[PDB]
Amino acid sequence: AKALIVYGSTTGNTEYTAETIARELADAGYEVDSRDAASVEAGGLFEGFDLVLLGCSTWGDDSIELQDDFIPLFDSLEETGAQGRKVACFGCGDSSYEYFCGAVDAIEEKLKNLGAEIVQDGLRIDGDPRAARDDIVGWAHDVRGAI
Ligand SMILES: Cc1cc2nc3c(=O)[nH]c(=O)nc-3n(C[C@H](O)[C@H](O)[C@H](O)COP(=O)(O)O)c2cc1C
Repeated sequence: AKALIVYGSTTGNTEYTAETIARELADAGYEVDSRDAASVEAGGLFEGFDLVLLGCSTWGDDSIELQDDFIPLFDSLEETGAQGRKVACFGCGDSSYEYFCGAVDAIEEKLKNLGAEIVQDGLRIDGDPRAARDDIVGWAHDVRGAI
């Protein structure tokens, strides 16, 4: 299986998150292509991949904004090829906020309307992903046992 991981990380939390998952997938024998949203190019980005993992942090106070590097991809997700594609989402936030990880909820909803298959509900990290380390290892394990 070949997987694409694309992440949008401001203070590298979600970045750290993306690495933990990749290691997980690689150890399992997956081929893993990992890309920072900052440089990705949206059209057919998902083509030739058996699994597409998408990560993004939640920002904003009383509004939900998506991590900055991510926006442009988010805007161009219909150019992707997400139709019939096997996807899962992840991201870091803080529960103290009104829309916890609301950026996760978004990417999900969008994926869903484009026609992707949502293999697993989103990993929503509250806090330092470094302290949720095990939760991550496990979600990755659960995503794989769902393809
Ligand atoms: C000013 C700003 C506003 C934030 N807004 C949101 C919020 O609306 N929802 C949420 O769950 N997290 C909120 N968070 C927290 C970030 O998502 C969080 O600090 C996260 O770990 C950043 O991850 P990243 O480094 O990958 O970009 C906010 C953090 C700050 C500093």
